[PDB]
Amino acid sequence: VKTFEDLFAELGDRARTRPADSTTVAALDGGVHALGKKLLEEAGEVWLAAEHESNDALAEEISQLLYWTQVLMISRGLSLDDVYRKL
Amino acid sequence: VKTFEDLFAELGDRARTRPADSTTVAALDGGVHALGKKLLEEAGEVWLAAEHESNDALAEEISQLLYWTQVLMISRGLSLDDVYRKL
Repeated sequence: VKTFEDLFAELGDRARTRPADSTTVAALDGGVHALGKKLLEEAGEVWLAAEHESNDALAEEISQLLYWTQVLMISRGLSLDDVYRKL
Repeated sequence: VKTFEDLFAELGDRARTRPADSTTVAALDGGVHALGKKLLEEAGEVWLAAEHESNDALAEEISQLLYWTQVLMISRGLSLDDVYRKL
């Protein structure tokens, strides 16, 4: 993945076409409450790695946080531009 | 801002030139413990907005979470590639 926007396109595609094999689809189907839960937990994990783990370890956790953030966006029907206009 | 990548370049520029007027610069200087705390707190505010606020308010909180995520990246010396390669 080369951009934040490439990831979003890919996740949106999963949301649309609903591949049976997709953990993304399951997560969307699990609903917003569970998505917020996951996002928060991952924030904690990012903090843990920020203080105690290697760059590689932190990059991994940050990548997961970004993932859940975009899944959350999709579940509430937010576009990239909806967020991008606020940055 | 036309990207996550635009913002990251902007924040890197602030880290490089250290403009006196920037709250970003103060955040960088305070170190990683305060940054993780801010990130976790924002993750909470994202969850609050996901369950109980309008798309516009949610987009706002998400913009802030992404800001704090990038500031953390810059603090620890992670590149976009470092994160994206794990996506």
